[PDB]
Amino acid sequence: NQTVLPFDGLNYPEGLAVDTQGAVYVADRGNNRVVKLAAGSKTQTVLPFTGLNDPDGVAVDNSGNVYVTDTDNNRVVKLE
Amino acid sequence: NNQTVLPFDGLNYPEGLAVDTQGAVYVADRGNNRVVKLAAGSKTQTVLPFTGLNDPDGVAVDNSGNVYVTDTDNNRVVKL
Amino acid sequence: SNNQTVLPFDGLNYPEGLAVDTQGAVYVADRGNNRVVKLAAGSKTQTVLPFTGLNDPDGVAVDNSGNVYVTDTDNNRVVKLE
Repeated sequence: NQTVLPFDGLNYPEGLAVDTQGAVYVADRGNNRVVKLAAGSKTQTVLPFTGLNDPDGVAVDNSGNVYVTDTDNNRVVKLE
Repeated sequence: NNQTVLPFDGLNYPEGLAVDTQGAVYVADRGNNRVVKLAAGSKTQTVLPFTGLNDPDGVAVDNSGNVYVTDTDNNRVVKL
Repeated sequence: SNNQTVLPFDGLNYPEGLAVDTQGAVYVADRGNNRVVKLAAGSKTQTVLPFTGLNDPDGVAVDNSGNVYVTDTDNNRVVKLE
């Protein structure tokens, strides 16, 4: 059963992660942002990272912290 | 600290990968527009029955075994 | 709290994939340096994992047993450590 998740206006999405609650996180590379879609939701949320330049990878730990590879700034950023 | 090459076949620019709770490894074989899976101990990958992928980049797997992929060039996230 | 912090990795060069394990250690596919680097939570120490012969690795994953997996993209292969 293939389903398309109701994200909005993605622009070359690259990294993705899924947490224990079924929320899906996407490094929306072409929009320099990380978006999150809760399970069952139709409205995605742009997370409050700042200063990203072509973010590639996203990861989420067991306590809900979100990590992104900010590729063109050669750094890894954590949002708590 | 022993390195092993896993017995995937015919990969073309493999990009994202994920590993589930049972040790199965999922790979976004971007250059072949497919997602392949090698169960722990298996010798032959399976090709997951996604449709219409184009330069898929990221893969993730949730606790219930659902597989999520960033279909980059189609600006969408697909769930199996 | 939405506080943003830059993790104290050293010398990354176009980092791509990342993973976090159950202890909070962060693993990065440091693509431009053909290496995978690990930073334990709160540490000032990064560890270069003993993968060999990588070429532009892009993806990294870590399983519950601590085994580490990397897509060695330009070598068209997936390698496992442990």
